[PDB]
Amino acid sequence: AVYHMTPPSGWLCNPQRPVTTHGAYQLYYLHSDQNNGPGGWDHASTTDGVAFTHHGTVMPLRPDFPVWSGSAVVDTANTAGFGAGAVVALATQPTDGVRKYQEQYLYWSTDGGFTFTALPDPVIVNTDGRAATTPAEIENAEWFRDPKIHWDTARGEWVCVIGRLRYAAFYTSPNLRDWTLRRNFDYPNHALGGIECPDLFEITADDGTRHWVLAASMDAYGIGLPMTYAYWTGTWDGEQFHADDLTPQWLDWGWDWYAAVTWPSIDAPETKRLAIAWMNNWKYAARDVPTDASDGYNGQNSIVRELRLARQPGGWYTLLSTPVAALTNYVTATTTLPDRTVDGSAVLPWNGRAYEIELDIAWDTATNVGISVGRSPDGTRHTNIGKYGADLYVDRGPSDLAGYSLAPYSRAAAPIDPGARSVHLRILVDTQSVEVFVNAGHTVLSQQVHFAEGDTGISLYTDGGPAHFTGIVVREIGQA
Ligand SMILES: OC[C@H]1O[C@@](CO)(OC[C@H]2O[C@](O)(CO)[C@@H](O)[C@@H]2O)[C@@H](O)[C@@H]1O
Ligand SMILES: OC[C@H]1O[C@@](CO)(OC[C@H]2O[C@](O)(CO)[C@@H](O)[C@@H]2O)[C@@H](O)[C@@H]1O
Repeated sequence: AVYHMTPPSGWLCNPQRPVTTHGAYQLYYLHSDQNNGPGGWDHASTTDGVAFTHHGTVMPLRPDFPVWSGSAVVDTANTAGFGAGAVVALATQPTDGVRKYQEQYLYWSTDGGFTFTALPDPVIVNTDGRAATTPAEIENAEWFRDPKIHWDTARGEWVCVIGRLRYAAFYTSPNLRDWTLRRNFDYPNHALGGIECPDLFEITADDGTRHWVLAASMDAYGIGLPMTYAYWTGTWDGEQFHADDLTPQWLDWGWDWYAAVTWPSIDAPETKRLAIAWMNNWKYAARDVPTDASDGYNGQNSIVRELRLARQPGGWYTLLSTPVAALTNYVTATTTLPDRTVDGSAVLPWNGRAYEIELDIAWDTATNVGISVGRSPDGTRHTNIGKYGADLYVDRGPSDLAGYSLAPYSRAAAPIDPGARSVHLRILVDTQSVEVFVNAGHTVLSQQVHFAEGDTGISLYTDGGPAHFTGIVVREIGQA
């Protein structure tokens, strides 16, 4: 991967929300030496959100005692008692290796998050676990993970959300150590997802109003929805979360954008947040990928995106995504191709493996318009990005790789006004991925695609009528 974060070696999994220390963002992520094997927390720094510097393991796997997801905060006021500016983290671990005992362990660092010391006693015990007996109770006790910590400025205390089976739990605390149980957050459509890696934060919209957001990784495949990240805007009063609407909004419509996390940007912490996700899906994550045999590592994170909250008519709010601004500094060549009308198919005179392509498509009678990336000259391999019906689709089907096939999860789609007769597309292509930012970024589709060495072409296509392809610009992205 040219511009996507990958581990030096081993298995990459869930990223942990970054903390800001030493002028950079400190990213943590689950790492294991074996694919989908037991592991812990590794460390990587980044100052711009594009290039990362790996520092190795910081919260190691212990004998039959792995480290799962959680989060970390900079105890600036020294409320935890480990010192002013101490980086305090909570992480779920299966006590005694017992899954039904998975609970929250605290770790703290005095050097900005580079080395952590462990507090032996869990700060939030899995009481249900020890009482669980029925097959229903133990299943519940086996889903009490991923603590996301947030400082509630209004009440002056810490609030923490934990993912449970088809619901989320809340706890408050004045010192990150002693937690008081609050009311749960329930939602109607359980066919959505069971809440893993929940997110909790406050953000200011373009109209100046403050809002809370509760989100989480879901699995809504069964009902035709994504298996990525969904959020509910609302408010937290210190005892329970009030969603403005119980039907959540999605942040990505692609196949691979799981365990996503968000963090405040250094330059505008209240209005602009950064986000990054693990580009993988559990439907097939536990397996060997091309990079394993060629480089000994498995997994990459998505590009870092910027998030902002925009007011909508009717008084509701939605998030908007766009590639991290600094990516522009890694552009090594900018190629513009003349506008053109195509009726059927046409191959662009450009080839590459890591780049960003922007273009507009306007049509009338055409029922299908689109662009194909990673096109092999033998004409057999390619990934299709286009508009059909009410779908803005990304079909990685013709890019399936022998022995690493992603079937049947080939065609991802985001909703788009079927009445639209034009659309703007910003597409990021890298050696093992495709990320499509549609229009103004309200809808994004992220997916891993196993491109071959010769999958470097690009072609345009329409079905049922001509389409005008304009503003075509291709930006080659480099290592630095
Ligand atoms: O079975 C889960 C279901 O039960 C409710 C209450 O009706 O809460 C269960 C849950 O609340 C705790 O006390 C705290 O999170 C847990 O210990 C207990 O399992 C629902 O909210 C939930 O959907
Ligand atoms: O290569 C372009 C050509 O392929 C067709 C069908 O053979 O469409 C491909 C493309 O459209 C969808 O079916 C829309 O849902 C995608 O899933 C699929 O990738 C032609 O329409 C097009 O001209």
